[PDB]
Amino acid sequence: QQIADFDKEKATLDEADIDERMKLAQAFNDSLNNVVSGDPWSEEMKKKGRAEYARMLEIHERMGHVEIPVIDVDLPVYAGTAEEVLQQGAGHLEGTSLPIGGNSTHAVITAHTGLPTAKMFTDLTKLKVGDKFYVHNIKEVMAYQVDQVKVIEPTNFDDLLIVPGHDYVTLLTCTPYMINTHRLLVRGHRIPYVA
Repeated sequence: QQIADFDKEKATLDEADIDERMKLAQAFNDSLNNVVSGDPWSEEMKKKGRAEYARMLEIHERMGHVEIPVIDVDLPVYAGTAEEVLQQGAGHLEGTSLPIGGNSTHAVITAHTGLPTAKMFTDLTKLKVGDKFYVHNIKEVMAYQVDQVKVIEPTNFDDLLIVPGHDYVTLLTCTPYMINTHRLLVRGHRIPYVA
């Protein structure tokens, strides 16, 4: 329904509408203030208001979905990382690039581990270097290949920032499983894709 709704509606968008929206998204990325908003699981971040910064990419509030076939994940992605968003799917980390790719871009997509009700990113620990994931947006599907998995403390954002000369997406969750004192970062680099 959620992902289904996005793909169906995506298919109905006029190409000129997509062109306008992508212009706005590109401009946002090109001028990005690349400073990580905060640790999504902190009280200050959980209680954040609605996020409006990605409206150009949104169909019914969803800016796309993240598909990880090897662990049977396909989650809608919403703007920001407020508690309500992470209850519903994945959240885009404000301060990171919008998920439209390009050289010198780094988008971070966040979701829970260990929610009793929905698996979300629980199986991120199963991912291996070389595994693929796919980021769907209003324009296209982008392929990424995992090249680095690491564990960090929650307020260390160094590995979440743009690396000049690379096109990265990092999938972010809490770790270890059922301990949650740290964060797991699964980073992929962009690879060619033809649907």
